[PDB]
Amino acid sequence: YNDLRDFLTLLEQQGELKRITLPVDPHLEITEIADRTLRAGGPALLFENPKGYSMPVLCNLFGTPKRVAMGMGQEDVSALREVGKLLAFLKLNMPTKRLRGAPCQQKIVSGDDVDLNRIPIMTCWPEDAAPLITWGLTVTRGPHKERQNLGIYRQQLIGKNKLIMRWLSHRGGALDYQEWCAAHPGERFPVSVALGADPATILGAVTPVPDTLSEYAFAGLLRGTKTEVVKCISNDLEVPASAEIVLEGYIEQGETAPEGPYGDHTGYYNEVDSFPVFTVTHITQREDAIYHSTYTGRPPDEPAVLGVALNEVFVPILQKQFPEIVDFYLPPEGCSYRLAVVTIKKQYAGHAKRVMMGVWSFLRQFMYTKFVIVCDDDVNARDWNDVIWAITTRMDPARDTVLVENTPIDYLDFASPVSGLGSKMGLDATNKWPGETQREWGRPIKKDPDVVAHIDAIWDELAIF
Amino acid sequence: YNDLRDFLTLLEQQGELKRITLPVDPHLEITEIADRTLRAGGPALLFENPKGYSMPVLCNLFGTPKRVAMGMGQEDVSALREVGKLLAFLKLNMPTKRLRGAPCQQKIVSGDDVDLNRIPIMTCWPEDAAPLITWGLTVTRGPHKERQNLGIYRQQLIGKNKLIMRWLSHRGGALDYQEWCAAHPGERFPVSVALGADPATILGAVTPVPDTLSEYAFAGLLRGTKTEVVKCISNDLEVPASAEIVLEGYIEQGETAPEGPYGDHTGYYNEVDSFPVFTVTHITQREDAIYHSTYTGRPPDEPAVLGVALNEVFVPILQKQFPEIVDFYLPPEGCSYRLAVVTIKKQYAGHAKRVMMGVWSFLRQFMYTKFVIVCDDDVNARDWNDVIWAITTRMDPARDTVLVENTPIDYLDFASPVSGLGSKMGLDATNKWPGETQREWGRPIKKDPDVVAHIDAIWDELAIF
Ligand SMILES: Cc1cc2c3c(c1C)C(C)(C)C[C@@H](S(=O)(=O)O)N3c1c([nH]c(=O)[nH]c1=O)N2C[C@H](O)[C@H](O)[C@H](O)COP(=O)(O)O
Ligand SMILES: Cc1cc2c3c(c1C)C(C)(C)C[C@@H](S(=O)(=O)O)N3c1c([nH]c(=O)[nH]c1=O)N2C[C@H](O)[C@H](O)[C@H](O)COP(=O)(O)O
Ligand SMILES: [Mn+2]
Ligand SMILES: [Mn+2]
Ligand code: NA
Ligand code: NA
Repeated sequence: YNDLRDFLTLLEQQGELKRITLPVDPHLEITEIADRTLRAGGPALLFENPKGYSMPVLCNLFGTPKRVAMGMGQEDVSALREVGKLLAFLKLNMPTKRLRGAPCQQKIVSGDDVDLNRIPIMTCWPEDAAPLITWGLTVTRGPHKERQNLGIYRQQLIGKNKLIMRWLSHRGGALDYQEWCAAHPGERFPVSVALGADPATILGAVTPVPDTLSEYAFAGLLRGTKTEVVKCISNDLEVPASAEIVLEGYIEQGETAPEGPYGDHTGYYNEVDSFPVFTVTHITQREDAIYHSTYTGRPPDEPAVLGVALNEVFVPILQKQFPEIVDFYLPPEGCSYRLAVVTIKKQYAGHAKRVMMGVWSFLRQFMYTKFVIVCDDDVNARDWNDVIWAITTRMDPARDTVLVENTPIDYLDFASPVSGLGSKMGLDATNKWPGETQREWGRPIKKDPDVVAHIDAIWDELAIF
Repeated sequence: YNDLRDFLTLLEQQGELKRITLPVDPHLEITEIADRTLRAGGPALLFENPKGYSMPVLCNLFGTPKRVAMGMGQEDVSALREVGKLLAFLKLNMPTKRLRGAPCQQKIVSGDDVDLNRIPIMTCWPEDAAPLITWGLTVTRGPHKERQNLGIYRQQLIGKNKLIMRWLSHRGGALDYQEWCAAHPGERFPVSVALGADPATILGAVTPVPDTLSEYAFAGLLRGTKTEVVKCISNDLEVPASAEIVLEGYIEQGETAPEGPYGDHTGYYNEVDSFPVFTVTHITQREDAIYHSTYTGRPPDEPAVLGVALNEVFVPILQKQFPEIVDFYLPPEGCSYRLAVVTIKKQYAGHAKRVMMGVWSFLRQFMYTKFVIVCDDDVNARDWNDVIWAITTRMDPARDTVLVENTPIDYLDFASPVSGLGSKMGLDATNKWPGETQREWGRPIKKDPDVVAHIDAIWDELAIF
């Protein structure tokens, strides 16, 4: 049973983890280093000497697709499709295995001794409001079901023992709190946050499994074995046994604070807004604890790399429903969800429009996708050279562009004319069939597969690079 | 194990079947009688004295929703939802049970003795080209899988032993033939047609189960027990053992004939077009055989009543995917598939547009739906009084109407500007939320549920009708 430390050791053995011994400030400096590293496809980073703290800081953990795959016990990135086929069936789901004691409760501090300032929480960007916890697995139960939800919600530092809990309103945690409030007026909402759990639990948390299902159960499937957990000290929630740090506490009903501004995955600052305050009553950690952090900003960043790997998970679920779809890609440059390229084997006139509507309606994660480009299967959706080629040789813009007004949009997307409402554009860049055009359509250049394969065979020997 | 005769007996016991002893021509007259009957919600009809023939003619079998439900061993129409929940799982599927001999092979004629003119095939409308077989279960195998498909394809009489097989190109039968042609050039394609099988097999044939699955397997689930079949005399296809008449034969490759014109379910004549010729080498029947027929025309007709009952089957499959959908209805007046009314519990601004796109993309049977009206849950989708009310009080036409051009359309729909391509219109007739309007939206009149229930209780006693 591999905890996070075992994963770091595996990475180090493979030249995928660098230990930095120079002094580096968690205030801005770590982010700059991680950003350059991620942008060059470099390793994960363990800062052994954060200025002013004793606890090392781990970041860029999932900065490459490879390391995301490795984190689910797979060799490489195309095994994620198989995990998609699995995620299909969940639309006896294995419980947690509760241990009696756990490394994450080796050192405990509570009440007045709680001081989040001892932790090397990072400040990512110059106009961010305060240090920000970015890799916390927040654990919650609602009043109506037993399911334990895990989500990653950014958490601003506002005191020795107070964090702001920034869950957006459709999240498991947020819905649990909302229901708790209705069902138990004025009663404190217990919550716990785990930092540095095992990679399967972390990845399970971020995968959009249905609200009905504990993210712990999914992590179990990725791992091959039940998720090892421990009961929290001050509530009935369970956290991963191997976690490096655990924060336990509650939300006082009605207590809120102005959150931000903070730089986002879109590359802009979010403006101030109100979210609940999480009061921390306990902090439990391992001996020699490691603090796991990250940053979001202009893409690409670690979340976006995560999000490309998790798109591979969705391809099979889309293909079950639309078997005409050969590939489906959300470029990290499009802020991970705002633009999709879809390639199909077109079977009839107007086919592309059915596929656009399918992307905009079938799965909720794509409901806010503003641009959808549809192409034939002779295009590689992951290469702008092919996609722009297809756009500029197979479209008449007015004929082949679909615009739909007054559709749901992310309320933080400031480019829509009104908060929560905007338009969508689909580009039909498929070959046009009789009926769709009265011209003689061009015959595209296809490569000889025998020549392709032969050159694959001698590629390394040719040694051009 | 209930064959068709057992079903007719059940209907007769319940005042749901009328035997007509007067002489009635299968040329036009039966259709006129059945049409008036169906339009008044009357019984199924057994014409014991068809002018010029000895074999009784059964029609309007499924002319009411009740009789469709009865035909699946259920009390009434809301049990069809449960069959939808079942049809979901199919996206060990029980085989057929093959008997050694069967009532449908009591009387056999083959080769030169085959004479389809002895059968009281109906001519439905005055400008129809020739008598037309309308309730044949066509049975086919393809070369690549073992699955036996069942479909209802209209069949024009063109000789003592020749019928035209009018399968449209996306049908199981048509795809099987097409593949047979590629895989075995010039070899005859064996085919068999069963008339008057048991209701579960008939309904199973018409239900859109995936191409991968034999319609026999589905009939088995509806029935509770494996479908009883018999091997055909001149091929390896199996037909239902209780069938009244079976036609066996083949399609000669390249043999085609001009089909039609024939009146359609749209209320217009289809123009002439070419389809394959089915050469009949055998006709097998029961002693005292009954000929099962129907007609299509301006709706409503029997197919359309079938199609409303089978929509109840889809509601659950839509609700699995879009749990916001409260009801989903395709009016028979809209030619059964061209217009949908959908009611939702709206949860955010722009929600209606996601639902429209879902109807146009999720299931293939709704891919050609040209109009989609979306409303809130205080509307009964089945009552034009509520739907028009919603349209005229909750829409600004230019703001709330979505038009999409160049989408797939039925090639027989002559109203689209080009064959196979046309536009779609969605009407967002939901209550508009802040963001979608800056006005003060009206507060609708809701009834008191206690008053409703009280009046339900005394309704019969009040005796107004
Ligand atoms: C991996 C990750 C994810 C997330 C986030 C972050 C990371 C690293 C951080 C904290 C760095 C950045 C923000 S941000 O991308 O919104 O700017 N963050 C985040 C947020 N979801 C959310 O509601 N608030 C958040 O604050 N998301 C997404 C969220 O955690 C994810 O959608 C979960 O699957 C939601 O789980 P459920 O609530 O559906 O169970
Ligand atoms: C119940 C019924 C159905 C059908 C039909 C008829 C009836 C009575 C008749 C013969 C009266 C009328 C025509 S019509 O509605 O197209 O005008 N008919 C029919 C036709 N499907 C088809 O390809 N050709 C047809 O000729 N359909 C629909 C088809 O049989 C149905 O879609 C099956 O589910 C197709 O099965 P698969 O090929 O998908 O396995
Ligand atoms: Mn969840
Ligand atoms: Mn079929
Ligand atoms: Na989650
Ligand atoms: Na069928």
